[PDB]
Amino acid sequence: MKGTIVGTWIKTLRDLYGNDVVDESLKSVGWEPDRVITPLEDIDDDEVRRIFAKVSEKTGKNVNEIWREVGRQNFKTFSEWFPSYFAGRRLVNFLMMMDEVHLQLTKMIKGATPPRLIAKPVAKDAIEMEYVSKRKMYDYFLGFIEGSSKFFKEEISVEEVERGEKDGFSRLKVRIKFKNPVFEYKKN
Ligand code: HEM
Repeated sequence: MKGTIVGTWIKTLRDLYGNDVVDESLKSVGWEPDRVITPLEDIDDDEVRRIFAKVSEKTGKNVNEIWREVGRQNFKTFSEWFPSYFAGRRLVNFLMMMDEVHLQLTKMIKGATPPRLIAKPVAKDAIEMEYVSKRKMYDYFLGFIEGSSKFFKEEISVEEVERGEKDGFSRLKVRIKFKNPVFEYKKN
C-alpha cells in the first residue's frame, strides 16, 4: 500500500480514537509511534491489517466498523492533503472520474494498485458505482463514498445492491441517488 493513503489512515485513526490507541497499535507492529510516512514509500498490507486489529482490540470495536468510520473521516483527511483531485464543482462528475483517476495511478505510480470504480448513470438522479478489487475493503469503500457527500456538500443516499467474490476479485455495486437530478436524457 502506498504511503499516501496509509499516512492518511494513521492521522484519521488519531482523530477518531486518539493518540494512545494509535501509538500502541503502531508500536505493536514495530513502528515508531511518531513515524513520518512519506507519500511514495510502500507499506506492507499485512502491517496495516495488524495495526487495525490492534485498534479494534483496544476500542472494542469490530474492525469492519472501524473501517466504515475511517472511510467517512478519511475523505476529509485525504482531500486536505491531496487537494488537486478534489477541486471539481459537482460530486457526480467527481464520482464518474474516479475510475480513470485510479487507473492513472496504477499506470504511473510504482507499487500502486487502487481498485476499479466503474460508474454508470442509471436514472436522472442516480449512478451505479462498482468497486472491484483484489483487496476487500467493502466498509472503507462505503464510508469514503459517504465522506465525499459531506465534502461536496451534496446530499445522497447510498444503497448497496450487489456484493460477492468472483475469480479472485471482491465486488460491491452501490446505487448512489442524489436529492436533486443530475442527468437528462439526450438522443443518441
Ligand atoms: C469517491 C472517491 C474514491 C473512492 C471511492 C476510492 C476508493 C479506494 C479504496 C476503497 C481504496 C483501497 C484499496 C482497495 O480497497 O482496493 C483505494 C486506494 C487508493 N486510492 Fe482511492 N478512492 C477515491 C478517490 C481517490 C482519489 C481522488 C485519489 C487521488 C490520488 C485516490 C488514490 C488512491 C491511492 C493512492 C490508493 C492506494 C493504492 C495502493 O496503495 O495500491 N483515491 N481507493
